[PDB]
Amino acid sequence: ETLNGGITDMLTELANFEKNVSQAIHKYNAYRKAASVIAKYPHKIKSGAEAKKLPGVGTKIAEKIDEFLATGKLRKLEKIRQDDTSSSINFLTRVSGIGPSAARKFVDEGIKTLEDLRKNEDKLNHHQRIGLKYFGDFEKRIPREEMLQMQDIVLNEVKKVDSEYIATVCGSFRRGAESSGDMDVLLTHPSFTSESTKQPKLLHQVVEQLQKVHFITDTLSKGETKFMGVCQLPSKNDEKEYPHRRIDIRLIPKDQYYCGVLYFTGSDIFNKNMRAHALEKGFTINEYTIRPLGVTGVAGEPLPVDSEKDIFDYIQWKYREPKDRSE
DNA sequence: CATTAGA
DNA sequence: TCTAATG
Ligand SMILES: [Mn+2]
Ligand SMILES: [Mn+2]
Ligand SMILES: [Mn+2]
Repeated sequence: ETLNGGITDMLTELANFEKNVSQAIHKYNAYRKAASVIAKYPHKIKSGAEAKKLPGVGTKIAEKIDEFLATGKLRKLEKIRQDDTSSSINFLTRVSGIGPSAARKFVDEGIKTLEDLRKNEDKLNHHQRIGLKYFGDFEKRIPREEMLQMQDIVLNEVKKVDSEYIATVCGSFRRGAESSGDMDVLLTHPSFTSESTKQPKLLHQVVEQLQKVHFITDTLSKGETKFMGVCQLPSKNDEKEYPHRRIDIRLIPKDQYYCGVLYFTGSDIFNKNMRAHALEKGFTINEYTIRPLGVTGVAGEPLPVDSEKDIFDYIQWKYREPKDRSE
């Protein structure tokens, strides 16, 4: 957690690189497992040799560990850090729509900057086009303050369209968080579950609602169960307009809500931990359900859920307010 | 890890 | 169809 830090972070740097600037899936995969095992080890690594005893720790990485140990640095690391092309990739990459693939492609084409990308909006797609447009705003955080204002409106039309809806704005938001990166709306309806072969309109209806009113401003992607977009709070009585916000609404079979809800609400750790427990408690949890375990090794059969409580009751735990679902 | 775009 | 990008 800190005793083996530099080595971990170094490695991950090492790793993230092969994956992005290079196509080295494996090497990359390599650095990762190592970066992982080394992280687990209870002692201070004092030499490669030492590291080397480890699983996945080869001659290659160990060599790397020595240099870092020995001198507060690494050239390869230093060289990349400098590498304009490489740099370039990391950059283009913050463009929502922009992935390593495009990144490289763009690069090779000579498009290395924000401006470049502008100059050739043509060479970009709608997603990337939007991304382009709201680069600054997509990079900006979202004050809960807004989170509150946003939530409000959303719940408002949701309700207006059909009173039978159920929306929950999950994530860190839901978790108390002073700020968030985007808004996650979980969505369901009685008239939609496991078997009840859709009602795409279920989704449809709302986005359309949201739009009609000006909450939704763009479409990143709209599918029959997952919309992905951009929003903004009505820029008040002037002098102060609002930054463009990434928003995501999703349809869910009323029969799987709370799990999903539980789930997306995190924290990643909370979940893992709760989930770990459900194992002892003779259960199974995952993003959609909760199944009782059968000694044969495994088992099925989806226990009925109506609330975040059921799942809790199930595994006989303490109801954790989302506030304190931190871990 | 599943959904969406796109080509 | 596959391939990429988000989450
Ligand atoms: Mn070994
Ligand atoms: Mn990106
Ligand atoms: Mn998200």
